[PDB]
Amino acid sequence: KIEFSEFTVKIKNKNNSNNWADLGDLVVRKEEDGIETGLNVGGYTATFFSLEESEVNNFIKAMTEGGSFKTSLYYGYKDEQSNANGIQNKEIITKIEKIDDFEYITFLGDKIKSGDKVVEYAILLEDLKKNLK
Repeated sequence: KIEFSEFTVKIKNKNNSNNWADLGDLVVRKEEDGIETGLNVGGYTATFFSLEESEVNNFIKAMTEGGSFKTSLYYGYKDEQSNANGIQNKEIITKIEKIDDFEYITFLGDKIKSGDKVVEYAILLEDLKKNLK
């Protein structure tokens, strides 16, 4: 069923001016149990979030159609509260958006070390489509 191993995708994110700015690479990878994502930005390298097996299919769906999946441990980018120590069992919820009549999966992150100011991220739908499918 599950055809892939490690791949890498660009990931944008709304900037403090609320404007999708190119952020870095999202290294996606498959491990015996679940999935581990990692964020590289030319630098910063770290685990982004990760996932257990039972949420793998919900991930593949969410990351190509839009749904939601449950991370076993989310860290996010350095802005985010969660970056310090992470949180377990975080539900990511994705939907699709056009950026330039070019579709993007687009999901939220974590409160910013602000009161809501939750960060949003976007990856080009096609890229996830072509590795997750």
